[PDB]
Amino acid sequence: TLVEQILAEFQLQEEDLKKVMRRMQKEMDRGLRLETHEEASVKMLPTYVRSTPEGSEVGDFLSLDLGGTNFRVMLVKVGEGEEGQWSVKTKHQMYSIPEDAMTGTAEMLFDYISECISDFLDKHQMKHKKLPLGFTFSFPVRHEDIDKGILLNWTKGFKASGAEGNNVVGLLRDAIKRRGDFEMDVVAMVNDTVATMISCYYEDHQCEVGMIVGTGCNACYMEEMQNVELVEGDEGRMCVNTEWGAFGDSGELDEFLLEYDRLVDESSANPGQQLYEKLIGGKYMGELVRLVLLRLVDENLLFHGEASEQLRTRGAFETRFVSQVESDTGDRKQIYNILSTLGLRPSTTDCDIVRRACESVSTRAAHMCSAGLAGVINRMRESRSEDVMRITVGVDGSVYKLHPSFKERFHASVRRLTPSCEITFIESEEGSGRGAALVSAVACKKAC
Ligand SMILES: Cc1csc(Nc2ncccc2OCc2ccccc2)n1
Ligand SMILES: OC[C@H]1O[C@H](O)[C@H](O)[C@@H](O)[C@@H]1O
Repeated sequence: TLVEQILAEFQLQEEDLKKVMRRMQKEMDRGLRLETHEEASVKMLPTYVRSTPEGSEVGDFLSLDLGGTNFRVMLVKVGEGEEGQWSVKTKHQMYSIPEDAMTGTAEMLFDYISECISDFLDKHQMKHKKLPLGFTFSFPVRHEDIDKGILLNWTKGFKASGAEGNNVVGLLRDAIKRRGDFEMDVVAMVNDTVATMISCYYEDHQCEVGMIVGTGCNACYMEEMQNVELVEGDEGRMCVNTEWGAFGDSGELDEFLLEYDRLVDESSANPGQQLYEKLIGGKYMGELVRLVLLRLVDENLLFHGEASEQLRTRGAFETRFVSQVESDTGDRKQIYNILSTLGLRPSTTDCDIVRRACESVSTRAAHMCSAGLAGVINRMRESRSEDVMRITVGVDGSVYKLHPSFKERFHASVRRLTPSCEITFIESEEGSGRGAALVSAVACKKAC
């Protein structure tokens, strides 16, 4: 119980989740009104992807995806069926992000990006062509239009100087020119939440919410145009990027933050920001575990009180270990190897404690996240003359997909919070690429 006392600190009662759900809703409304949208912590950014688009433009599209740990380029083909349009990656390539590209300037960053875009073009002989280009850019962006928007501020640990405040699309072009090598008509720029949602629409027309639970955590949904005061118009709906990871940046989660959350924040690339996200995102889950474990050793309750050289370095405990650890079948071999690589020699109980620590952190994350999704869905519910509102959520992200239990804990908790709601979850198969192309294919029947 001495360990169960420390770990019990991560528990959240149904009432605590509802409070969180109700609070996220209050912030979503604030970010949407002209009078508070400026100091609102949940930005609720208009994305410009609209309810009923004019018509697609079949053909091959080039799609970029920047925001993960691996910048990606891919060719996707858009066609047309009864449903709507279809899409499919046909060629793809991943490129590791250098240290010199992350510390320098956005200039150098997009230059490196420019290269990868060309290297991809060589290998697949197509540099001579100029196709529409969809840009899935995973950061908060204030759009002026589907193909224009400024970077409000990096998240998840990106530093590139002189990037904030400027046009992302522009900078992308300002680099394609410093090449001449090729030409690309950068038609659309979208958030990964949105791309994921869009990619599932053609499969399920009821899909009006996109959610990402990976290195970061965020969501997007279809809002009634008249509620999007920041954008002229009251007819139809517009997708809105909630950027809910910034939830709590105004002190809305202070009564729930633990000493570990404070430490993780104090040592992050963006102290004081993306707090809600730092409770769920895989960029932090492992680190949350490392801090929990370390406390356990300093209270002489784990590893005899001796922490490895690696167990004491930041980021040493990767989020993928949390997953693996929670997959151990009971024979502890998985848990033992993980810790062994970390320079520890755990006992049977040491392994069961580490196991319990992970379940506590990932379970908190699954529940906290469930509060946000419920917040989004209940808000949408408050605009629908139906008994049972059926809605589909397009989802993507390592944590949500690869963590052995997150998915179930999360679903159960979301359903408890959403009465009269029939939620359906679909996982996106290549949601970014296919998502950008599908959007670009609609903005293209306007710019081409
Ligand atoms: C301005 C703009 C660019 S792309 C788009 N709309 C759509 N693009 C792709 C697929 C579907 C689109 O709208 C239909 C829709 C989307 C989400 C939820 C319901 C319907 N609008
Ligand atoms: O990639 C998942 C999410 O990570 C962070 O929250 C980014 O700010 C957000 O834009 C993105 O959608």
